[PDB]
Amino acid sequence: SMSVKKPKRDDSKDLALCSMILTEMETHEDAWPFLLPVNLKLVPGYKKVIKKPMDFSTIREKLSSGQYPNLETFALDVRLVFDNCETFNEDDSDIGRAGHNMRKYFEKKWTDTFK
Repeated sequence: SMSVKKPKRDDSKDLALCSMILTEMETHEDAWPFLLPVNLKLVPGYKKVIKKPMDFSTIREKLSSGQYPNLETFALDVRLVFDNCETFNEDDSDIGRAGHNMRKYFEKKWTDTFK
């Protein structure tokens, strides 16, 4: 509250660390469905159904240009990628499986780096 602050958790390396995590996700072999934005002209249903499209390239641009105010808004966009993937893709598809694997991979790096 006013003039009453919890101790300062050091956030000065968060940008660098989110960038390392993102690099690791970019280079994972199962990242291929997620590297670029889904082509809304060429994928029937996607535009109407997926209200907030997100992909790794779009996160990288946002990260590079100061558009994440803190590490939680970064994690929200990463999870949005996988939540979108589960909305549109069957669990038993190559893309569906890719998204489960990547979400697992992310959440471990997230815990190991910050928790």
